[PDB]
This record gives sequence, C-alpha cells and structure tokens, in this order.
Amino acid sequence: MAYPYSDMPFGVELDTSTLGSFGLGGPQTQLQMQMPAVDVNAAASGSGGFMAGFSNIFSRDSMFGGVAPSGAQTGGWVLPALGIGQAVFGAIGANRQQRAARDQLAESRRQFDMNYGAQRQSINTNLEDRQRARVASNPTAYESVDSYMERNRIR
Amino acid sequence: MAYPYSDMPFGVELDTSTLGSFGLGGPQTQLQMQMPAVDVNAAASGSGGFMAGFSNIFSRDSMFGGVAPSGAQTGGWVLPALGIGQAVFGAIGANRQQRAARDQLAESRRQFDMNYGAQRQSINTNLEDRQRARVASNPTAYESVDSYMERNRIR
Amino acid sequence: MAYPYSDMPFGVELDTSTLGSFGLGGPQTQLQMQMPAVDVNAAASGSGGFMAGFSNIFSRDSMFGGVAPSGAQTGGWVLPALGIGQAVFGAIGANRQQRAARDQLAESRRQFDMNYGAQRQSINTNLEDRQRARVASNPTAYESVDSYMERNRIR
Amino acid sequence: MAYPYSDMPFGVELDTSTLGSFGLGGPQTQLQMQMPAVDVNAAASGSGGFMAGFSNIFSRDSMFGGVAPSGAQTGGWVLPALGIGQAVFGAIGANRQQRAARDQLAESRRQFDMNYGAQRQSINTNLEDRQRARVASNPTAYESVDSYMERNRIR
Repeated sequence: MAYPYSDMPFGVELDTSTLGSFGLGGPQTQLQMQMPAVDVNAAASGSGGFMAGFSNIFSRDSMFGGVAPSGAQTGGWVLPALGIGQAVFGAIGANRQQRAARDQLAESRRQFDMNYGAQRQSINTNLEDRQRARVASNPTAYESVDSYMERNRIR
Repeated sequence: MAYPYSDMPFGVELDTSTLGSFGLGGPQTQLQMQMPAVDVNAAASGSGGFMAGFSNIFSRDSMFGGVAPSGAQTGGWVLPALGIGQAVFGAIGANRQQRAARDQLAESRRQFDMNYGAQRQSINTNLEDRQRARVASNPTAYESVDSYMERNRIR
Repeated sequence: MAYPYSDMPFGVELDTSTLGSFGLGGPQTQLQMQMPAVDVNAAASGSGGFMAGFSNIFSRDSMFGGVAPSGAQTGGWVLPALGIGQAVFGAIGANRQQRAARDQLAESRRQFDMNYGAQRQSINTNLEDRQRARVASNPTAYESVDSYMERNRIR
Repeated sequence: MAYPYSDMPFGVELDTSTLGSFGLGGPQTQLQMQMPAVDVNAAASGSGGFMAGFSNIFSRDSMFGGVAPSGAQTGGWVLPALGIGQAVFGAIGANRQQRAARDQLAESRRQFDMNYGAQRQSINTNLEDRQRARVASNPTAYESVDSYMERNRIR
C-alpha cells in the first residue's frame, strides 16, 4: 500500500495458529523494543497532539465522579476500568484452567504410552534371550533369529 | 531523559519473567538499603512537603464517621480499609491455592519419574550382568558387549 | 528514633515467616512475663487514665441496650462482642482446616518416601548378596564389589 | 490478690491444651463434689438474694408470653431457651464431626504403621534365616552376622 512498513513478514510468521503454546496462551514471540522518544514532548509533537502532557487533572471528580446540587451527576472512569479489569482477569483464569486440564490429560497420555514402551522393551528382551537358546543349541533343527524378530516381536 | 539515575540495568536484570520461582511469586531479587535519614524532618524537607508531624488528628470520628443533625453524613476510612484488606486477603488466598496445586502436581511428576528411574537402572544392570556371561563364555560365537549396549539396552 | 526500646531482637528473630509450623499457625515463640503490678491502681496512673475501678456499670441496659420513649435508642456492646467472637472463631476454624490439609499431605509424602526407602534397601540387599557369590567364586574372571557399588547400586 | 482461692493449681494443671483427647473435646478432668447444701434456703442466704422458692410463676404467660389489649406485649423465656439449646447442640455436633474425622485419620495412620511393621519384621526374618546358612557353611570366606545385621538390615 502507500505505507507498507514491515507488517507483512510479521503476518507471515504468525500464520494462523490459535491460542495455546506455553506462554499462558501466547508467549513473547517478539522482542522488547526500545523507547520511541527520549522525552514525552507532548506525545509525538504535532503527530501526537495529545493533552495528557498538560491535563494534570489531579481531581477526584474525574476519577470517582461527582454530583452537583440538583442532580446532574457524572460518573468517573474508575468503575468502567474496574469492570474491564474484572472481565480480562476472568477470561485469563478460564484460559488457565483449560490449559491446566489439557496438561493433565497430556501427562496421563504420556504416562500410559511410556509404561507401554518400557513393558514392550522388557517383553522383547525376554523373547530374544529365550530364543537365544533355541538358535544357539540346534540352529539347523530350529528357526533363525529373523523369523521371530519380525514375526513374534511385540510392537 | 535528564536524570537516568541507576534504573538502566534494573530492567535488563528483571527481563520479563512473570510471578513464580520460590518467593511466593518473586523472591527478594534486590538487596536491603539503609534508611536515608534518622529524623523524619517532614519527609524530604521541601521535596516531601507532608504533614506527618503536624496533622496529628487523634480524632475518633474520623475512623467511624458520623452524622450531624439534618443529614449530611460522612463515612470514615474504616470501611474502605476493611474492603481493601478483604480484597487483598482473598487474592492472597487464591494465589496460595494455585501454588499448592502446582506444587502437588510437580511432586507427583517427580515421584513417578524417580520410580521409573530406579526401575530402569535395575533392569539395565540386570541386562548388563546377563550379557556379561554371554560375552565371557564364547566371545567369538556371541555378539560384543558394545553392540548389546548400543542395540539392546533400555533407555 | 528517640525511644528505640528493645524491639530490634524481636524483629531479627521473627524475620518474615508466615503462619504455619505447629502452633496452629504460630506457636508461643516468646516466653511468659509477670504482671506489671499486683493492684490495678487505675491502669498506669496518669498514663492510663481509665475508669476500670470507677465506672462500675452493673446495669442491664448497657449490656443489652435500651430504648427510651420517643426514639433515641442506645445499643449495648453485646452485639459487637458476639460479632467479634464470630469473626475470630471463623478465622481460627479456617486456619485449622488449612493446617489439617497440610498435615495430611505431608503424611502422604512421608508415606511414599518411607515405602520407597524400604524397597530400595531391600533391593540393594538382594543385589549385594547376589554379587557376593560371584565375587567369592572366581575373583579373576568376574568383576569386583567396587564396580557393583559404584555403577550397579540403586540410589 | 485479696482472695487468691485455689485457682493456681487448676491454672497449672490445664496449661493451654485445646479441645480434644477423648471426652468429646475435653474429658472430665476434674472430679465430683457434694452439693453446697441439702436445702436451697433461698440460694446462699444474703449472698444469693434470689427468688427460687418465692417466684413460683406457675403460669402460661411467663413461659409462652402474652399480649394485652392495646399492644404492649411480653415475650416468654421459651424462645431464648430454644435458641440457646439450638446453639449448644449445633456446636456439639460440629465438635463430634471433627473428632470423628480425626479418629478416622489416626486409624489410617495406625493401619499402615502396623502393616509396615509386620512386613518389615517378616523381611528381617527372611534375611536372618538366609544369612544363618551363609555363616554356618564356611566362616573363613564369609562375613559375620553383625556385619549383615548392621549394614543391610531393614530398619
């Protein structure tokens, strides 16, 4: 476009993976960038054009609201901020619980698969040491090692 | 900025690790620093500008509030303090429960891993002793110990 | 400060340990001390300035409250006392339940560790008595006890 | 104090132990004593100053309450007595449940401690009867009983 910047490689790297991985549902794939400006300079000078540098509200009415005589009340931003934080933290907790459940299930699967692997190795070892006598005593009148090693071998 | 002080390496030292490790979600990474001034001197003199040594309210109505005739009541700080303490203690309890659950799961993982390690070392030494006699009896007519270790040894 | 008193050893000894150990969340770390004075002497004379020996209420209205005609009621201290007792006993019960759960978990840990230790000692006994015959039969063609206790010994 | 009485030995005796032991959370540590007097004699004469033998309510209004015309009702003692009984029985039930849980846990502990002791003693018997043959076969090339009873004896 007019100002491509460098978002295309970032989008390519992101691909279409969903939430998960290991960093509590999305790790810090990128790196920590440096500060944009040395001084506040009222945001980015003309480009920014913000009023936070000169606001200096320091007023309870803006934070916790206030009511003048004859009603006409105004509410501050503290309550909406608390609500937003509540929502975000509830979502984070739900994600954490789901991730913990997935972990536990994966751990159980690993446990069973690994126990089976150990038992299979043990059974195969028992089998080849049992057939060692057969193939060493009378090789001509008995079978060969390979016959068992790809016929009677535990998967 | 005009006054960097000594905060430049602090950010690099902290990196971006979240709460965890062993200090109940962050141990005493920093050290202990001597208290600046023996005498309060109204905080940092002109810089402080606080009423620590002048307010001295020593008033019972401030804590518990009070209502004058014709309404126009005021609330003391006791209720906000109680609410803040309630919130903090609830959060600490939730964090403690989460840490306990994580500790129990890691404990179970460790116990299973160490039990397997014991079983595996036992079976490996059993196989080593078993094949030692084979390699000692007919070295020419039997496989080498190195081959058995690299092919028939439990991982 | 002007009156440091002798609280520094208390702070040094206490450190930052939280509730736990064995004394239902903090045992009697300190010792017992005699009373400041045999006789009340109106609290600490001028320092006290109380009405312990002069109030002598001995009335039902102060304890159970009371309402005079035309509104203007007064509430006794019985309800606050009951509320405070309720809060304290609830906290004590919660602490007791947490301590019981911790004790049960620690008991399960001592259980598993002791069982593994016994089994490991039995296995080591079996191994060494099996290898004693090997090292006593033919010391030349067989291995030594050192090899077995350094690499064929269960931790 | 002016009237120390004999509470010091009891204060020394009870120490600071909490509810427990076997008597539903505190057994009958003390003993039985005779009544102060065969006849009531109006409580303790002047000290008592009660109406045990003079009140003689014998009326339904005192127990079940009653309301005269134009309001101005009075409540009987039956509701307070029922409330007090309710509270006492609830507390007793809670104590009983806690005691039952503690007893079950202690029973499980004794359960496994005794099972492990039996198994350990059986293992020790197996060990020493196996070692008896070794020490009786040839003492010159074998060890003594003390070495095996000290180094490889299950605790």
